[PDB]
Amino acid sequence: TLSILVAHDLQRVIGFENQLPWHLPNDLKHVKKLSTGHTLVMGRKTFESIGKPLPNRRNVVLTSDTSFNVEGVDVIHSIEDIYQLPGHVFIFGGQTLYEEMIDKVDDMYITVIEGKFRGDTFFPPYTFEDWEVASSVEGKLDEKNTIPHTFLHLIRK
Ligand SMILES: NC(=O)c1ccc[n+]([C@@H]2O[C@H](COP(=O)([O-])OP(=O)(O)OC[C@H]3O[C@@H](n4cnc5c(N)ncnc54)[C@H](OP(=O)(O)O)[C@@H]3O)[C@@H](O)[C@H]2O)c1
Ligand SMILES: COc1cc(Cc2cnc(N)nc2N)cc(OC)c1OC
Repeated sequence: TLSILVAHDLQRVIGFENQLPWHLPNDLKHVKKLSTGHTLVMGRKTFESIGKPLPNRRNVVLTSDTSFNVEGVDVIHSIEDIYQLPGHVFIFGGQTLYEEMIDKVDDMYITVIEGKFRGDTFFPPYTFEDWEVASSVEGKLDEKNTIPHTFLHLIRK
């Protein structure tokens, strides 16, 4: 099982200046719940942004840099390496990885952030022509979590 795991806004912004544009504790809990006990594949910049590997799952960083050898992180050097990892693999970002993988994955877990953020990094356009909504769940709003948001599980048709 290969899946995309992404949050993006109404214009498919995912990133600004190597961080998430929004503060949304609930999306990160969503991420924790989905990926715990499984495998994340991410690009180097995304990892640097996050600093350390997420506890309680396999962290895999795709990078060209032969000197990368960080404790708790496995490194891969080619996309083709992804297909050799066992178990449930989530493509974790960023833009380059989504572009390379979106035609390849079984499904996508997308948080739609119902807002318009200033961004420098984007999720690629897709159609629901190609993707079936297996589920759509409204995020609940509170004072911790103030941006409307929807969790989609999409499966390739
Ligand atoms: N909203 C979300 O769900 C979400 C999730 C993740 C990240 N983000 C955001 O996305 C942005 C970062 O994305 P980004 O696209 O700029 O960078 P990125 O995907 O985090 O990392 C790009 C780097 O990954 C490595 N890489 C990618 N494809 C490769 C390949 N085929 N072979 C070898 N190495 C490869 C390269 O590392 P080297 O240059 O070291 O070789 C490349 O420079 C940030 O703003 C971040 O906050 C958002
Ligand atoms: C869990 O913390 C982070 C997670 C992510 C990636 C990410 C965040 N949300 C969703 N829905 N999918 C993703 N792939 C990206 C981050 O920074 C760029 C994080 O730290 C702030």
